[PDB]
Amino acid sequence: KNPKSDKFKVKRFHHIEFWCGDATNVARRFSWGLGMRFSAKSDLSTGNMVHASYLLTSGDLRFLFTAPYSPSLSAGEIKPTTTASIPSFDHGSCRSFFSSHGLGVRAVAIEVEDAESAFSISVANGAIPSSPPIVLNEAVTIAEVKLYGDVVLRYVSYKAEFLPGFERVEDASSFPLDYGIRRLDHAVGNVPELGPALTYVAGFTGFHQFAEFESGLNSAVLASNDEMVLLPINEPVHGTKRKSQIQTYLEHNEGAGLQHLALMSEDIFRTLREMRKRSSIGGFDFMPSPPPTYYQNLKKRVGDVLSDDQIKECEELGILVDRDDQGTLLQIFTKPLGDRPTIFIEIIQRVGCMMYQSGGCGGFGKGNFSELFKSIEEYEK
Amino acid sequence: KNPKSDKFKVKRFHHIEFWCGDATNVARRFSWGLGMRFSAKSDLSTGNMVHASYLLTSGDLRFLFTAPYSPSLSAGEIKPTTTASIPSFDHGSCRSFFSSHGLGVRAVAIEVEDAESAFSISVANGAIPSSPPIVLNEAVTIAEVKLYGDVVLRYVSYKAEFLPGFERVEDASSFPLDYGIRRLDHAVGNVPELGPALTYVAGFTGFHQFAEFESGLNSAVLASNDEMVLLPINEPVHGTKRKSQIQTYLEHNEGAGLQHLALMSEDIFRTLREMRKRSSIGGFDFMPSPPPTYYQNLKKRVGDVLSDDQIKECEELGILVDRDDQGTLLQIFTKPLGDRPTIFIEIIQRVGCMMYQSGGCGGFGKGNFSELFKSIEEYEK
Ligand SMILES: Cc1c(C(=O)C2=C(O)CCCC2=O)ccc2c1c(=O)n(Cc1ccc(F)cc1)c(=O)n2C
Ligand SMILES: Cc1c(C(=O)C2=C(O)CCCC2=O)ccc2c1c(=O)n(Cc1ccc(F)cc1)c(=O)n2C
Ligand SMILES: [Co+2]
Ligand SMILES: [Co+2]
Repeated sequence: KNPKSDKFKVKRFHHIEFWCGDATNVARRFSWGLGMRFSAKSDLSTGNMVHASYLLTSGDLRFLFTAPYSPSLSAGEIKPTTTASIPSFDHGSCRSFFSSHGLGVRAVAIEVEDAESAFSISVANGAIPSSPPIVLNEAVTIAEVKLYGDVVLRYVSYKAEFLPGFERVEDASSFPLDYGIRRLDHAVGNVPELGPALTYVAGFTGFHQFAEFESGLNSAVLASNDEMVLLPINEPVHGTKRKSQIQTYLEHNEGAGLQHLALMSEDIFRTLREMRKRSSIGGFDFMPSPPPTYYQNLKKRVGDVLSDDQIKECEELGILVDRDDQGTLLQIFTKPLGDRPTIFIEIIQRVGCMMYQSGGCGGFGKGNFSELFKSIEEYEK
Repeated sequence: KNPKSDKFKVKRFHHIEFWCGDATNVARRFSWGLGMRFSAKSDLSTGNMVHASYLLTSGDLRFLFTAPYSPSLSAGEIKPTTTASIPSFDHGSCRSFFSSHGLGVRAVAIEVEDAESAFSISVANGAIPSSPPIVLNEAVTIAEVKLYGDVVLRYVSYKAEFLPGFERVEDASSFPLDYGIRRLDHAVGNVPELGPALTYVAGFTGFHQFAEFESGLNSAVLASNDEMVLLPINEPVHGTKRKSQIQTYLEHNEGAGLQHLALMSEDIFRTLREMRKRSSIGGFDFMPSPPPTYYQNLKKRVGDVLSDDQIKECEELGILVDRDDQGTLLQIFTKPLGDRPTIFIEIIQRVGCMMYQSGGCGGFGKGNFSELFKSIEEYEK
């Protein structure tokens, strides 16, 4: 059931913004590790005396990395005279965010029909305002409300290239890397208490609970009208034998925040081949692969969707497979992106639910917790 | 003239420590860009609840990247019960350093005969103490004094692998990258006033002025007894037509700090080939190459040291060449390592002064300021 109760017109995920201490080094690491091209910049060379912001793109996926300059460079500015290209940016907020949480996602940005209306309706329905709507060069409107912890939901709307004040990157500085990643599939938060978090966000968005199907978590998924914007949220389950990874997150993150970004690939085999080649030369590491028991067990579960060669290719790359009543999910998880055991990335590809593909086809892989555990026990025997 | 006036026995440069916001991302970027292998770690997985520290090595060059965890992880600790592997580390100091200066060098570490003696003699001769001598596992002693700005000179001495509490890295996580870099040749500071900086450092070390031979700077070089530890210092020259890059440094860095690290290569051609291949895929960019006039002019200056093919190889890679009365210097400079126009790296190789090679053979390339300017003007004509 999808009651289509969005309180304003939402289109798709637009970008994800990381708040960094040094945007250059994080952006260069991410570019090489994920196969994303340098696409736009806003920094000293573009007249921005406030913050350095670098945009990476792969297909429709947009990662923004932002870090503050010394406040002394902009000490004479006021908001009416700012050289910042992102008017919501604040030196103190960014330094405090990074001190508290380390490297992580500050903003989950969605494109909407009218950011000023989305902001007004959201706040009228309980959203905690973070940054009021600001019109940039009479061309783009951006506004921000609190999502969870210190993460904001950012609304962006275009009258008719990223943001005014950003320059396209000189293609000599823009190597055309591409490992197959194409868009953001979902963005997941960790919170201490799931119920109040869901009530808050569904309250101000009108997002509905996405239909789904004892190890760590309780979760639920909020979805836009066409279920293309997907915001799962997790809470820990306390008192178990193996400590909940959600609770570990909350301890090392200093509270609620974004847990993982799931990036859709148009060819998950190629993406994982390319990412794994680079794991030890600057890129990203992956979680330990499941035992061969797990792949022997794949034949009985997905042998009608994947051939034996396709299954052994999953085994080569450590790919997990799960199944809905409608579609099949291929997924794999990186180790944490930075120093703290907090944020990580998921690579996914979905098969089925053809109409275009419907959002959330195959689910989110919750069935893979049990399957992984069983495979580990069976391999031990 | 070298009066050999060191007040304690100094051996060689030992390591350089960067203070970061996220040590993982900076270390991975640097590893790929410079061809340095992951060699040791001290972090949550080794029992360090205070800071994450990753060591990269290439030959004898050692780069350490350190970032603080949330203070909450170590809130119950006191210095006598610390899990930090570097006892001088302080959460507040590190966060304040990074807020003020951005990504940069906190410590220039030299190996000495006896770090406790070096510290005592240094402070008795005017050094401002930063961290007192601490003996680690009855095996290594480390102490720190102020060098300039918020940079410390770190003394390390070994009774008889990096530091106790660091673990060697599992070689599956240690890809054997190597682009030819072998050691730190010199480390350079920028200060507002050269005279007082020189008097201070030479005062407490006994380092002597290194013998040398109107665009930006005044500089001088302090050297150890065998002139293997080389610490140049620059001050700006104000009131010129083109603004001094030393003054730009001081403005964006919020004062004095480390300007550049010069890394000796055993094969500067191979190093630059490998680094330039990676500039746009996560590595480091280089300053704009000199005009062909500069390389046409090389024949008359170094045509007795380099063949025509060796000179055109310099032209392929943008390498600068300068000459002493004793030796020849090949050098090139990266663009700034991070967001701010502050710290950068120099790659160098020296030819001549064979006895082993004597330190500082060929100088530091100050003659290349004039040669670059002349080449630019001649190319314009
Ligand atoms: C994050 C994740 C998901 C996931 O995407 C997801 C959502 O999108 C929304 C609903 C809740 C949720 O969970 C699915 C399966 C995962 C993982 C995952 O993180 N891990 C990692 C892990 C490894 C060993 C260990 F001991 C503990 C955790 C998995 O193993 N599976 C199998
Ligand atoms: C840092 C450097 C050195 C150097 O190593 C050095 C020391 O070790 C100690 C003594 C002082 C000193 O300077 C030598 C030559 C350099 C540079 C350098 O930084 N640049 C970069 C530059 C480019 C364009 C522009 F407009 C301004 C600066 C150069 O061009 N040359 C030619
Ligand atoms: Co997921
Ligand atoms: Co130099």
